[PDB]
Amino acid sequence: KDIQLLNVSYDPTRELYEQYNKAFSAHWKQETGDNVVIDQSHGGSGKQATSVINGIEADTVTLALAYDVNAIAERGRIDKNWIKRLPDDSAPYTSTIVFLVRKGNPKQIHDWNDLIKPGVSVITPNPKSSGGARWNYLAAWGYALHHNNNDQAKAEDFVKALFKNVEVLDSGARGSTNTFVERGIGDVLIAWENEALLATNELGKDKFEIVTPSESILAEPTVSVVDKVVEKKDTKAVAEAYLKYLYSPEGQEIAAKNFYRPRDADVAKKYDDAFPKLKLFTIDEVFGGWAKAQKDHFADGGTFDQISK
Repeated sequence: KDIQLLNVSYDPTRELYEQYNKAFSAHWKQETGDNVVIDQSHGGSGKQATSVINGIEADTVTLALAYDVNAIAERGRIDKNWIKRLPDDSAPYTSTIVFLVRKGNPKQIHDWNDLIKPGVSVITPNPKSSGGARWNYLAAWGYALHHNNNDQAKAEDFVKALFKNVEVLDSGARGSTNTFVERGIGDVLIAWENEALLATNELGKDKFEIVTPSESILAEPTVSVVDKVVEKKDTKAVAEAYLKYLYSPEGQEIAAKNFYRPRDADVAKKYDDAFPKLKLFTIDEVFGGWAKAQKDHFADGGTFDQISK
C-alpha cells in the first residue's frame, strides 16, 4: 500500500526529519513491503500545537515540550494519558540551552549575567509561539533564582533586564537562528544546543563560537501519535512505528549526527566529544513541572506579560 503521514514538528528539526524520514521509509518497506511517505511541517511549537487543535491532520506531533502536546490532548485530539505511551516520558532525545556569539566574543560573554549588561544585543524567540523561547526563559529564571537566594522578585528583575536587551523576537527558533547567523543581527543568540552546533559546523564555520553557561535547563522535546487523526486515516500502526523507531540505535544515531543528545549509551559514546559538559537543572525540580510553569510564566498576565509591560 502507499501511506501518507504528516509530522507537525517544532522549528529546528528540519534537517533531522529530512534524514530520519528517508531512513524510516526504507526500514518500513523492508519490513512490510508498504511505501510510506512522510510530509513535514515546522514552526514555533506553540503555533504548531494550535494549528493541530484547529484542523491540521497531523498523524504525529514532535513538539518542543510536553505542555504543547497536553494542550492538544485537553482539546480532545489526543488521549489524556499519552505521555506514558513511549519511553522516557515520550522524549527520545534531550537538548539544552547555550549561547552563540560572534568569533572572538567581542562583548566578552561568559555566563547568563553578561546578557543583561548595557549595550548587549540579545536574540531569543517569542515565548508566545516558540517552545525553545520558553525553555530559554526558564533557563534564565532558574539561573537568577540560583544566584539570588531563591528570591523570585530578583529573578523577575533579572529576566526583565534580559528582555530589555532583546533586539528581535522571532516566532520560531529557526527564525531566531537566521536573524543572528544569516541577517547578522545581535551579539548573542540564546540557542537550542542543536542550533548552536549546526551553526558552528555548517551554517557558518569560523564565524561563530559557543559559550557554555555555568548551568542551564535540561530540555525534553516530546512526541505523540494524534489519536483522532490516526483513527480517521487508518495510520495508527505506522504512526506508532515511526515514533518508536526514534528510540532504535539507527534513530538515535541520526539524532546524534544532527546534534541532539541521544539516550542510547552506544550512540552517546560514539558522539561524546560533540556535546559540552555543564550543570543541568530540570523543569520539575525548579518550576514544579510544565503545568505550573506555563501558568505562572506564559499564560495571559503571567510573568512574561508582566516584564514586557
